[PDB]
Order: sequence, then structure tokens, then C-alpha cells
Amino acid sequence: GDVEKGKRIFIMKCSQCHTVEKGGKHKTGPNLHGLFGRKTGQASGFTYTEANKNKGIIWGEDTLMEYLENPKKYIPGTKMIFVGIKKKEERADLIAYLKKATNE
Ligand code: HEC
Ligand SMILES: [Cl-]
Ligand SMILES: [Cl-]
Repeated sequence: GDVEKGKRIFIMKCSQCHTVEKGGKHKTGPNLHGLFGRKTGQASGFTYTEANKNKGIIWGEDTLMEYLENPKKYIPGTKMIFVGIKKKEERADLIAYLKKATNE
């Protein structure tokens, strides 16, 4: 995906509730640093729903592609009230940005 396009998508659609940098603050949603390769519900210091803790998947490109299309379909009962991104290329670009930004 296109990291530069994905950053803009993140800012427009996600930054209201999320940070990505190491040591970044929790907002309505958790800081996302270290997301890839981690089970759901594991950001340090954030209180998740039981639903997000129970999901028991590992975040990576494929599981994010699915989640971000329709969050409540993937994790029923989640407190992330976000409609989703319908277009696959936009999800891919966002996820490429996340893969970079949450790993530095
Ligand atoms: C507020 C209105 C949000 C917006 C907009 C987005 N997210 Fe979110 N997210 C939010 C909350 C409250 C939570 C916790 C959910 C719970 O049920 O406890 C989350 C969670 C995520 C997760 C899962 C994190 C984990 O399991 O550690 C991810 C991967 C995530 N959010 C990503 C994300 C992205 C990329 C967004 C823009 C497209 C986005 N969220 C919007 C709140 C909100
Ligand atoms: Cl709960
Ligand atoms: Cl991956």
C-alpha cells in the first residue's frame, strides 16, 4: 500500500480517537504502537471491552483488512464506534501506514 495516502486516511478517519507513536497517549481509543503481531486488547494501560479481549486474534495486515472494513461485524460489542472503510485500496494504504508508524 501507499504509506503517504494511508497517513492522510489515518489523520482524517482515526486520529480523533487514536495515536500511533511509541509512548503516545490513549484517547477514546488505545495508542496503537506495537499493534502488529499482538493479540487484541493488549495496549499497555488501556481498558478494553470484554468483547475486544475475547476476540483472541492477532493483529496483522489480513485481520486489520477485515476489521477496518466493518469493526462491529468483526468484534461484536466493541466500543469502537467507527463505520469502517469500504474501499479495499484505502484500507490497504491505511494499513501500510500503520505497519510503518506503529513499528517505529
Ligand atoms: C472513536 C470514535 C474511534 C475511531 C474514529 C476509531 N477508533 Fe479504533 N478504537 C476505538 C476504541 C474505543 C477502541 C477500543 C475498543 C474496545 O472494544 O475496547 C478501538 C480499538 C481499535 C483497535 C483494536 C486495538 C487492540 O485490540 O489493541 C484498532 C486496531 C483500531 N481501533 C484502529 C482504528 C483505526 C485504524 C481507525 C481509523 C480507521 C480507528 N480505529 C477509528 C475508537 C475509535
Ligand atoms: Cl465490557
Ligand atoms: Cl502482517
